[PDB]
Amino acid sequence: IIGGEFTTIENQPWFAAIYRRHRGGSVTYVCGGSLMSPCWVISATHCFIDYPKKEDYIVYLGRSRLNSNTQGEMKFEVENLILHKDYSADTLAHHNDIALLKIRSKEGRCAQPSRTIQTICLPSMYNDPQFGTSCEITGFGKENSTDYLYPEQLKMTVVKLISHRECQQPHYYGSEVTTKMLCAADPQWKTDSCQGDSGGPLVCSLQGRMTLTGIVSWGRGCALKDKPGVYTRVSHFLPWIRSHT
Ligand SMILES: CC[C@H]1CNCc2ccc(NC(=O)c3ccc4cc(C(=N)N)ccc4c3)cc21
Repeated sequence: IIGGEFTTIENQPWFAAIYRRHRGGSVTYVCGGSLMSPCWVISATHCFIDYPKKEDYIVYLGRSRLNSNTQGEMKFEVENLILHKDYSADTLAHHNDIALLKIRSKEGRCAQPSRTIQTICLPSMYNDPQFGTSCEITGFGKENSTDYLYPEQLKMTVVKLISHRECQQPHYYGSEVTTKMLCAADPQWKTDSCQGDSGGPLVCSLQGRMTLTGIVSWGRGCALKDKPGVYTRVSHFLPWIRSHT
């Protein structure tokens, strides 16, 4: 997250920190995720397509810092990694960038809700928020494009949804952004999500209910002028989410 403010997991109870074990034992942060139900986390397929082995992944909930055990957290492994079978990736845009991870603790249990571990509701058929609505994002991604390290503390920011016809204009993304995607950004272009935040939640207050409207997918640079962040439109994939869970 570029700009924005630091925060703690108690503010983002459904955020999931997804790590991966390397050869030798070293472990590095990969992508973010959102808790759908006690046993399920939804993220982005491009975060796993290169190393499709469910065994190498570690998932944390109620964890507020990159390298510190936060009072109340729960460590998990992945019982099942399901990737969207029709996924692909062009020069900038990503398609059907959605994934499901069925989690399980060493004792064989799913997540146990607490003050710092909660689920977020999915959207309903054809009912997305109008353009211009403010929504928030959270992640452990770069604070600046030039950094090579990720911020030690969790961060979040607020951006505004952008209409599809506006996101398809020449100086934006043209025909590269389809109807299955949503754009969002900062009007002054000072804050935005960035590499390291992929797979994370785009939550919107819709009709009085916090709703997982998007999943961080792609974008040209970070916080660049006329270059919004692009997110997977969850509402479109409801049938897929239902059938695979
Ligand atoms: C080596 C990394 C790699 C693995 N193979 C597929 C793949 C594929 C992709 C990404 N994602 C990004 O690197 C990335 C970069 C910039 C971003 C900018 C925004 C934004 N402007 N809000 C949103 C998401 C981003 C993701 C990473 C990787």
